[PDB]
Amino acid sequence: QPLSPEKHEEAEIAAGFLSAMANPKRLLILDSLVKEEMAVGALANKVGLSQSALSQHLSKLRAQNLVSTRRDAQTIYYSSSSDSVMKILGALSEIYGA
Amino acid sequence: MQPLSPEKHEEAEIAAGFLSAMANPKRLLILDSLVKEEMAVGALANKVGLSQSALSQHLSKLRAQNLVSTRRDAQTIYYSSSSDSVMKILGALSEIYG
Repeated sequence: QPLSPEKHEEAEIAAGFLSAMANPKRLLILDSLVKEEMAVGALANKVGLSQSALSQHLSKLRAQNLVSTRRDAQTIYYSSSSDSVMKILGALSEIYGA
Repeated sequence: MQPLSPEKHEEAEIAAGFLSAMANPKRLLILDSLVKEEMAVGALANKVGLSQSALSQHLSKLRAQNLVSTRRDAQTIYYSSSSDSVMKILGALSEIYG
């Protein structure tokens, strides 16, 4: 007996989310954004990558609804209050140590 | 301030490698099924709705991250997963998505 189409569709959603997290740079970004607010520059900095790129990851992270934004003048501050991201980071924390 | 240490980058690389092994819908269905049930390659391919080519591919990627165990009885290889990591991530996903 094959798996229902529902579990097939759920596997697609879950894998979409995990795909958003299954990148080292994105992992570092989400770590940083979970523990503090950052303007895009400082963030590109802490994770040690360039901003064409940092925009790269922020876009894929926004696609999975994993980050929040706030705007002061024309400066955007990113953060993450995602329960999903926090649960996965918790899991990884337990797997690899905190 | 201080960009992230090289060690946190290497930890992110490992963690992301693991998540990458899991960040595929087919691999999620496979690991869900294999936790913690022995299945032969044929039955697994039928359960996950795959041909032996894709299943071979997926299983190879799962073995690369040490996520599955095998046992051989004569002419049959039986697959399972007793991975603590896989179980923690599946637990998280269960709680995230119901």
